[PDB]
Amino acid sequence: NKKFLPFQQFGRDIADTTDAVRDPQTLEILDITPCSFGGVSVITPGTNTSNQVAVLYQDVNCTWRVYSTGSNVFQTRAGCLIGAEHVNNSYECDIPIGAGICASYQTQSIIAYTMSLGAENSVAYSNNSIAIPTNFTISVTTEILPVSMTKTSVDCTMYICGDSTECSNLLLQYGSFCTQLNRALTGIAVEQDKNTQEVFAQVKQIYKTPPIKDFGGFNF
Amino acid sequence: SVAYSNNSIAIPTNFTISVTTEILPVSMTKTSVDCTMYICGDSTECSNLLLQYGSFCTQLNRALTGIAVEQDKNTQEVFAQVKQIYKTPPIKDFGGFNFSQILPDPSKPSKRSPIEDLLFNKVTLADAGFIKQYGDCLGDIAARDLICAQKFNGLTVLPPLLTDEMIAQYTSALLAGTITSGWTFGAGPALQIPFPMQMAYRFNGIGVTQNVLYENQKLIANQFNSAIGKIQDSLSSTALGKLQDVVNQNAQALNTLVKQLSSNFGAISSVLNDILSRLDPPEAEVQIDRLITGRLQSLQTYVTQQLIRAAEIRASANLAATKMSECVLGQSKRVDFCGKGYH
Amino acid sequence: QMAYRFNGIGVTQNVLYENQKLIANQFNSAIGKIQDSLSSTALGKLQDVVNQNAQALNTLVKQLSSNFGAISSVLNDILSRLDPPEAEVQIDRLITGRLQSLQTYVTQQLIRAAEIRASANLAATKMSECVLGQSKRVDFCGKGYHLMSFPQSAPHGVVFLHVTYVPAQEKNFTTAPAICHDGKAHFPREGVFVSNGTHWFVTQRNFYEPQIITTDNTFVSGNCDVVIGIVNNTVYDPLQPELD
Ligand SMILES: *[C@@H]1O[C@H](CO)[C@@H](O[C@@H]2O[C@H](CO)[C@@H](O)[C@H](O)[C@H]2NC(C)=O)[C@H](O)[C@H]1NC(C)=O
Ligand SMILES: *[C@@H]1O[C@H](CO)[C@@H](O[C@@H]2O[C@H](CO)[C@@H](O)[C@H](O)[C@H]2NC(C)=O)[C@H](O)[C@H]1NC(C)=O
Ligand SMILES: *[C@@H]1O[C@H](CO)[C@@H](O[C@@H]2O[C@H](CO)[C@@H](O)[C@H](O)[C@H]2NC(C)=O)[C@H](O)[C@H]1NC(C)=O
Ligand SMILES: *[C@@H]1O[C@H](CO)[C@@H](O[C@@H]2O[C@H](CO)[C@@H](O)[C@H](O)[C@H]2NC(C)=O)[C@H](O)[C@H]1NC(C)=O
Ligand SMILES: *[C@@H]1O[C@H](CO)[C@@H](O[C@@H]2O[C@H](CO)[C@@H](O)[C@H](O)[C@H]2NC(C)=O)[C@H](O)[C@H]1NC(C)=O
Ligand SMILES: *[C@@H]1O[C@H](CO)[C@@H](O[C@@H]2O[C@H](CO)[C@@H](O)[C@H](O)[C@H]2NC(C)=O)[C@H](O)[C@H]1NC(C)=O
Ligand SMILES: *[C@@H]1O[C@H](CO)[C@@H](O[C@@H]2O[C@H](CO)[C@@H](O)[C@H](O)[C@H]2NC(C)=O)[C@H](O)[C@H]1NC(C)=O
Ligand SMILES: *[C@@H]1O[C@H](CO)[C@@H](O[C@@H]2O[C@H](CO)[C@@H](O)[C@H](O)[C@H]2NC(C)=O)[C@H](O)[C@H]1NC(C)=O
Ligand SMILES: *[C@@H]1O[C@H](CO)[C@@H](O)[C@H](O)[C@H]1NC(C)=O
Ligand SMILES: *[C@@H]1O[C@H](CO)[C@@H](O)[C@H](O)[C@H]1NC(C)=O
Ligand SMILES: *[C@@H]1O[C@H](CO)[C@@H](O)[C@H](O)[C@H]1NC(C)=O
Ligand SMILES: *[C@@H]1O[C@H](CO)[C@@H](O)[C@H](O)[C@H]1NC(C)=O
Repeated sequence: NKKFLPFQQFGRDIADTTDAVRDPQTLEILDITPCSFGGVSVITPGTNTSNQVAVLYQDVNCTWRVYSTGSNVFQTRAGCLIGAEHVNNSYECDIPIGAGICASYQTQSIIAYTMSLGAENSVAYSNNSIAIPTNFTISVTTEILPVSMTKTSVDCTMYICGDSTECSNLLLQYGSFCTQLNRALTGIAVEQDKNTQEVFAQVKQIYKTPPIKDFGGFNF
Repeated sequence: SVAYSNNSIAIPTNFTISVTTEILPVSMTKTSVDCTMYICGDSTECSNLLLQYGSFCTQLNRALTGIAVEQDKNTQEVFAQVKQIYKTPPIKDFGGFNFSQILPDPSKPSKRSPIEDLLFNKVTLADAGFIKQYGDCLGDIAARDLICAQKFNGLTVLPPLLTDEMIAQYTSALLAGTITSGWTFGAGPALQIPFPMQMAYRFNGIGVTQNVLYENQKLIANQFNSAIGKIQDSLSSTALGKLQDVVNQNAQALNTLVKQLSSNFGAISSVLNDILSRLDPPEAEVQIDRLITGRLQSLQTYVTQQLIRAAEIRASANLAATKMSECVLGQSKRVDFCGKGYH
Repeated sequence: QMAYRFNGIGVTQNVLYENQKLIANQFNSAIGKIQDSLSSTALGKLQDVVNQNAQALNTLVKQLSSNFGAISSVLNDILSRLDPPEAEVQIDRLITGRLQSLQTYVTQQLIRAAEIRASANLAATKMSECVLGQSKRVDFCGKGYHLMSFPQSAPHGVVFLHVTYVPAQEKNFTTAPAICHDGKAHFPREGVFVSNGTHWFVTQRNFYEPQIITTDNTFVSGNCDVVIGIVNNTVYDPLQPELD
């Protein structure tokens, strides 16, 4: 529907790509739209257990631009999932498809379902009722936190030029860059030691446990 | 000026129950980029010449996938503290306290509270859904709808794993647990307790005796209801800038990437079709390489800024999760951590 | 020390001084269970650091096969069959490409180092608040009421064994906010009013330990006309038997 002026032949968008073109014989305006469109994802349960896959087409509304149609076509808010069977149950998420849908390798085939948030529960609120425990449990849980990473150093001359003397001579125009890289790496390297010292060196007195292991029944 | 003296004190005779809002971003949009379609498009010669930067493109996609998984991890950490979906009883007798503005409304297609709906209607996203068909924008609609313009260049937005309905269910479960059991559901088996008694306990947490509430229950309930209504009105009147900024920055970055395709980068033209037509392969390779280098550097810049923004959002989400665990699942003694005053 | 930490979470020390054997057995069993839960299955958060660093170095090595727009990716093949004046262009292309690769690696390392520094600061705060003391922050040193923590050394990280208090075996009781005896409203000092159906008692919140309502257990404020859910009971004064 664009109306070109008589002196114009091509049309360009904000990316400078050609969008509208006038046919030089019929003098009608035509639009150019790319042929490729839409995202594609593959869901695999691991190649060491099965070869079967399911493909999720994120720009298709199945109610097509698909590689193959097969069977078990299921529509989700994240796209059209082909190669997986829909179930009405609800389990914990195993492979995240998206938009509340997850996938798993159950009974073999690939199945898709709506993830369950957890067991439904209700607390009996009353105006004059309270719940007070009569017993207790002492539980121990693990919490793992990284503290440091590997310290690395880089030599530009050896990485870029190797033993090439001509390249090494040509590299003298970029020495500030290597100074900067080595400075950053040295900062990282000293920061890791600072991290370890901060986390573990809170106390500077090495207390020792005595041979009297009588802790009242607690065994450490 | 404080009239200081060594034998004078000021002790209050009254109090105010105030409600304040605090906004914290938790996540950002998950994006992915197709190197071939962005740098080259449908150009076979450019696609063949791009095979010298495969490790770079794999690195970009790895970083973007890491960010995408990280966003889901942040949302799960913030909202999935409890794995039991508590429901509020039909007995709405909370001793005079009214939670109708923070409890779900069954008259809506979703199960959102009034205030939640008011918040949802005050933040404008860029993708009304995540299914934009090829036939939906075919023709002059392209290069006019920014989402279609981005998609034609390989810039895709991936949907969140947890939908808004599930997030609302999580929030409703948290609210029901708090108003039905106090802070006991965050440490073990949930134990029921009346809400007056819970508020008396939480008064005891700030150094004021429980008989004050047990004697001023009606006044405190009226003040709480009025404060909730005032919060609703102040939200309706005025903003969610911290949440709008995330979507604005993501959209601006994607549109900047789209617009950056008009740069020559030192070539004779910025369009591969004009380079390929009227130039023969060996001398069009120079221009194609220049364009490839420029566009790959642009993608690197976008990925780096996305990583920095993702780190900032991770900090915000960690703070939000800590604040949830310490103010919603319990009572905080930290000054100015869960509002101004005694929490 | 265990009795003190019990007092820190709102449970009196006599509970532990009476159940010491049970608590000791439970703690030993919990340590044995974490032994097995670690032996059988993972330390992914710590393996990820070494995996990412190794992958970054490996991909830096692998990116030496990129032409970067040159006719070959090996400086020896460029320098042989090309004289300096026209080999300088290819060498410059390769230098620019490899410099960009190094800069990208440095940027990713800086971002990862910032993330690891945040983790290390969190670990330092966690140690200072859970190992060197007892934290009242909810869900900071584990799920439940925090008792203590034990740090363990791990490759490129720290591992905490959080000892927590998790209540169990709850029971139903009837409650009331106040008891008024002689026209005066009595409220509990450090407990809650409960009833097994016929008699009224005051007990601590985290453990069922009923006691008789006396003048030491409660305090007086007002009459029987202000509070809403008041119920009637006798409050035993431990002075009449002492004068009788
Ligand atoms: C795929 O397309 C169908 C229609 O072709 C969509 O179904 C419609 O959804 C709207 C949303 O409000 C309803 O008002 C219509 O009544 C629906 N029509 C039918 C026939 O069901 C469907 O929503 C699309 N898929 C997605 C993920 O949006
Ligand atoms: C305290 O007693 C109440 C009943 O007076 C319990 O609440 C009921 O629990 C049953 C469990 O089978 C449910 O079927 C009812 O729907 C609940 N509602 C009622 C009638 O209150 C409550 O569970 C008891 N407390 C505890 C901790 O179990
Ligand atoms: C509190 O729980 C503990 C264990 O969780 C109970 O101890 C058990 O009691 C049974 C009953 O005789 C014994 O058979 C077990 O051997 C005990 N376990 C241990 C580890 O000693 C305890 O009885 C419970 N207390 C109450 C009041 O119910
Ligand atoms: C403290 O308890 C630990 C529990 O692990 C004891 O260590 C071993 O426990 C197993 C299980 O009962 C026994 O079969 C082993 O024989 C124990 N080790 C040894 C060397 O005997 C540990 O022995 C206990 N310490 C004390 C002083 O009783
Ligand atoms: C809690 O507040 C809501 C309003 O925020 C109350 O709902 C209104 O109640 C009034 C008085 O009966 C009616 O005139 C309105 O039609 C109700 N609708 C609205 C505006 O929500 C609700 O009644 C309050 N809770 C209780 C227990 O009274
Ligand atoms: C403490 O403050 C509250 C509110 O700030 C006072 O309650 C108000 O009292 C006036 C006059 O009696 C009423 O018009 C208002 O409606 C009341 N407010 C509410 C929310 O109901 C209360 O009187 C003050 N008490 C003292 C001792 O000063
Ligand atoms: C509730 O607890 C009271 C505790 O006083 C029980 O009353 C006593 O019960 C014992 C035996 O159960 C008797 O020997 C006492 O004479 C009773 N009175 C007193 C003052 O101790 C009462 O039986 C309990 N009720 C229920 C239903 O368990
Ligand atoms: C709780 O006890 C009080 C006093 O023991 C009761 O107060 C009575 O109130 C009525 C009418 O208000 C008077 O006619 C009586 O004379 C009062 N009692 C006394 C001893 O003076 C109150 O009714 C009791 N509450 C319940 C629920 O039984
Ligand atoms: C995966 O397959 C490999 C080789 O087939 C095998 O060695 C490995 O044990 C498998 N993994 C599992 C979890 O079975
Ligand atoms: C699932 O439940 C729906 C309810 O509408 C029903 O139509 C359908 O037959 C059931 N089976 C599956 C797995 O879809
Ligand atoms: C529960 O309801 C009863 C009667 O409706 C009332 O007397 C009592 O005060 C209510 N409970 C609370 C905590 O207000
Ligand atoms: C230490 O020994 C005494 C008696 O010898 C005992 O009563 C006490 O419980 C022991 N200490 C501990 C911690 O068990």
